[PDB]
Amino acid sequence: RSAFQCLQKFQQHNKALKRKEWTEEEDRMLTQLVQEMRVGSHIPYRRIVYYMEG
DNA sequence: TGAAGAGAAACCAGAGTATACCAGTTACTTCTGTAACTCAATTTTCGGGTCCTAGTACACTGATGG
Repeated sequence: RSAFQCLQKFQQHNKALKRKEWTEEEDRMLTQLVQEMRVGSHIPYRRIVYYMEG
């Protein structure tokens, strides 16, 4: 196998990749981010994520 | 009085003979390039579109299950 394939399978079957549980600090971060990058009813979550960690 | 040849009327292949193609070459032309202006016809080439089928991202929906 390649190192890339092994890492790829590990990630695609990892469980600590995402955080899977919300914290109040993370909620404040999400709210501050959404209020900054809304343009209306348009909330680009793919642009928002890249400031949310995990 | 037959014998060993003498003569005679048939076939039969073959060697010149007769064709039968089949190349073997001498002049005698055109056709190049360059130049030029002309104009139209035609081609090439060339950057960009154009349409189309097939995925792709992405926010949301709609359950779903523990």
